[PDB]
Amino acid sequence: SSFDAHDLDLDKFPEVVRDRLTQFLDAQELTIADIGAPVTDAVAHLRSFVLNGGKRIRPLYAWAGFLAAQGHKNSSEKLESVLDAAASLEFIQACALIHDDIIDSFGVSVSILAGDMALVWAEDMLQDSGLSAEALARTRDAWRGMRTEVIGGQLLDIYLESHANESVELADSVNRFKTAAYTIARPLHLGASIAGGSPQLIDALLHYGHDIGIAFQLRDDLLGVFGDPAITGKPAGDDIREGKRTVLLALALQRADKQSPEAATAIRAGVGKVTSPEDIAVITEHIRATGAEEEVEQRISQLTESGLAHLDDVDIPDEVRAQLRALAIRSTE
Amino acid sequence: SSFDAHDLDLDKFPEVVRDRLTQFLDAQELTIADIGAPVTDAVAHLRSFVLNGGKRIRPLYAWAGFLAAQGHKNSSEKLESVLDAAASLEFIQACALIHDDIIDSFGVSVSILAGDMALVWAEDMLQDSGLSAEALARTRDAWRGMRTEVIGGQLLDIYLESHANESVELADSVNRFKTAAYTIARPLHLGASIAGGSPQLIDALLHYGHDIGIAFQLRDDLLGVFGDPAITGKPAGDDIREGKRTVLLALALQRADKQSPEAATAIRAGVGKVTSPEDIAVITEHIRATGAEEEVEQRISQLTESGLAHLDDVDIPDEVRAQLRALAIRSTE
Repeated sequence: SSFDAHDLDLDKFPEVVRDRLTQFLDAQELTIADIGAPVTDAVAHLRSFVLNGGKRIRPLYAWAGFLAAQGHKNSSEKLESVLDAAASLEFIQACALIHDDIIDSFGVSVSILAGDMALVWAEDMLQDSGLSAEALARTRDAWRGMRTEVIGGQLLDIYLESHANESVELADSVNRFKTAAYTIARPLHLGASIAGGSPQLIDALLHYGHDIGIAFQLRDDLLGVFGDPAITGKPAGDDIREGKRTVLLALALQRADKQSPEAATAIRAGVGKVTSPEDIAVITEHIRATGAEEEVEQRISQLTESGLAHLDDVDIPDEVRAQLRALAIRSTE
Repeated sequence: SSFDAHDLDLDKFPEVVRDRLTQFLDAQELTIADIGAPVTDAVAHLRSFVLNGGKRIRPLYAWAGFLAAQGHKNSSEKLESVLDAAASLEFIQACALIHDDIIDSFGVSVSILAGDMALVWAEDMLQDSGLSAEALARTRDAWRGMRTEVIGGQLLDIYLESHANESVELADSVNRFKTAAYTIARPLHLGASIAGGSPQLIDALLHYGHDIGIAFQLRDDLLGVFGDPAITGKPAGDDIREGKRTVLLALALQRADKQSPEAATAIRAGVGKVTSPEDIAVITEHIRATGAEEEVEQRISQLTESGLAHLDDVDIPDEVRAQLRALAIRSTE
């Protein structure tokens, strides 16, 4: 744990997060073993899942929020406690991915309960972090907001998929709550609250997180259709096969209805129903021909520009600002 | 909220719990509405589920633990905060029932996320209760223990059902963690910790909760086979139809293997696989003929006696002791 406590290192931070998560998971072993070997076996699977992949973007943003607020001075909280608070976000994400996997498709029984274990341990990892009572109290707004917002965002998303709903507005809401609040804005808010950040600083970070978080989901939607598996780690056009209700898809249908009824029909008939690479590609080319991809790219550009501008609105240490800009640019390109 | 703050009223307490839960649910409406109408619709369903049934046994035990420790004196915590801490247990239980319903059998998607919302709101209702920092800190052991124990207990139970496992010992473990820790011992512990209860008092309550909690599950197992639907609110022998891996069933198979291979075979072939009342009844009579029901009844008697005896081991206000005895007797008969 000898890293620079005043500077933001994007590339090495995930290593620190994995260390904190390792320590926490190790500490649960005896209690789990007192219950029984099959529970040890289930938690081993959760442990592998939590430790063995993830970009750690959410703890990274919490850490950046702490550094942005903590300025050139010393917060009185223990460094280890701050890092554990940041890292606890990985357990929320583990639950989200495990539960979303069941939703987008017993191992189902073990998965539901493993996800629930991850969610209770996210809370424990925060409450047992060693943050002071005062710091814990300051976490409430961001932590209460984040967890209601992400689950509320997922509920809205489930509805769109189940009702094959084509509202651009509703897809926007999903992006605001399921992604932007959850992934960027509230982690920044959490880290800044731990550091005792001012309302002005928190406001600037929350605006950045709102704009960059939406742009990040839009980029992710474009990659889920047009990106190479080498970049996405899923088969090409997975989002077509899965029937995701994206802003890209809503805009493609809006436009195709005006340009080619045959094309609009083929997209409607195909999304979330086709399987073969060939069928996926044909729907994808119909989407591209609508012009919707460029409209999404324009939104990403606009949001990236406005999110970055929000950082100039308050004083943030130079190095932290630089890294928040770099993180945004990597996230959205 | 004008009830007696020093006495335990078993019959009226659930009304108070419903009031606290109502207030909490009302307070989430605006935030949920800012996300979207379908999220309001999902939470409406969760609201009905939480408000419109439940015995409230867990908040009742938390309250009894508080009263047992608080003695003839005044805790400095606000009454409303204590009651909200007690009531937050209903959200844990809501998640447990919603998730267990999916496990024992999209509406599946909405159910998973509704359960997750209940679990995050259990935590919020506790952390936002207005308990002092000191009281919150005291809650950690009981609250950390309870949530890991109940999920760990459920994981072990899933394993027994999936592996059609017949260990009496493993069924015992499930009862200790999924029921006794979760339903009685840890709620008592939580309430006592809020009141600043001594280690001696907490020890007596935890022993009571361990013994009475196991006896309660054993009684529930007998009712799930031999009880009238008027008492259980499920069809007769539901536990046979569902294939529950009970201590009753493990002991019935242990014995039948020695008494009637034909009978042991019929029980093995039938549990969790038969459907008709007639088929259920035939398996049930095979179970009764083994003598296992009397062996379970003896265990209930023994545990009820030892759990009650634990209350005489420390000083508890007379009225609280009386009601803890009555609660145990109702729970286990």
